[PDB]
Amino acid sequence: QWALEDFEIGRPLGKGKFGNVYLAREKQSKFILALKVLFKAQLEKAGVEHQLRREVEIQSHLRHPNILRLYGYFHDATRVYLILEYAPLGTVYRELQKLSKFDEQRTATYITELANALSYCHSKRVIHRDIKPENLLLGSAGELKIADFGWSVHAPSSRCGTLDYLPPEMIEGRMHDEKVDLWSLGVLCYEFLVGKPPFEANTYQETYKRISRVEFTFPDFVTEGARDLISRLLKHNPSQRPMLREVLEHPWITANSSKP
Ligand SMILES: Nc1ncnc2c1ncn2[C@@H]1O[C@H](COP(=O)(O)OP(=O)(O)OP(=O)(O)O)[C@@H](O)[C@H]1O
Ligand SMILES: O=C(O)c1cc(-c2cccc(F)c2)nc2ccccc12
Ligand SMILES: [Mg+2]
Ligand SMILES: [Mg+2]
Repeated sequence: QWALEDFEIGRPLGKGKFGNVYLAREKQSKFILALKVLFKAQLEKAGVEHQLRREVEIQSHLRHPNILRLYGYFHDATRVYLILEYAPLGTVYRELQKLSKFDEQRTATYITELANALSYCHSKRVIHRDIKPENLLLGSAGELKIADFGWSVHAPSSRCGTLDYLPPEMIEGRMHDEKVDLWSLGVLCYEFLVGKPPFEANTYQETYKRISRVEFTFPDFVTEGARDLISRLLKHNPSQRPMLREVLEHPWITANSSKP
């Protein structure tokens, strides 16, 4: 259905572990899109060909204003091509670098959109397991959009990078469910307000200890409504974390998030 012939390749949009993302335009419709390239050599050597097919199937069946659309895909003699929706405002990661911290309005709005998207994700019983600011893009009106889906799967499961966003049941090799995403939401909220995630360390081996113990402290400026929600999401026992409906209705979310 799709071949590389059908697009014109603009500038690079970012580097992934297995290749680049380029700006691109469909020649006959003039549609603007992002076109992720992955190299088959490196995909074979790493052994993720089947894992990538799992990402591609889960993502093409999702449609939500805060999930990044996958339109299609194709491959050739040496590479695989994912045709993704183009997010014109870049990543949340670069927004943090430029501003250092976020105010409570931006944070509570981002947490809302994140929780909405993860609610829909769970209704199709999909778990993302890897929401990093690296993987949260921003639409042309500033809306938050989840991307990647590289390490995502169906609940439950038990299948690299930094430990920082992984919950304790995952880093301990144990079995994990849909509350993996609730711990992740707690980590982002912290990082959005503070400028660094709550378990950062300069070594992998200490981030392990600090996640496992849940050893973290708030600085002065974090108001008590935000300490309340974060502490309720960063709980070693998965069952003691709330569900997304409680998050969407937390007094701190409602007072600071923007309206529908
Ligand atoms: N649709 C897009 N629009 C703009 N920038 C993007 C888009 N998709 C990705 N990027 C940028 O390119 C980078 C790499 O993309 P991505 O995270 O999807 O690759 P990856 O992490 O290597 O995926 P994989 O799990 O398959 O190895 C991102 O960190 C982001 O900065
Ligand atoms: O055997 C293949 O031709 C092949 C196909 C694909 C591929 C094609 C469509 C979708 C998708 F997710 C992956 N990925 C690969 C990765 C490494 C080595 C070979 C391949
Ligand atoms: Mg094959
Ligand atoms: Mg990524």
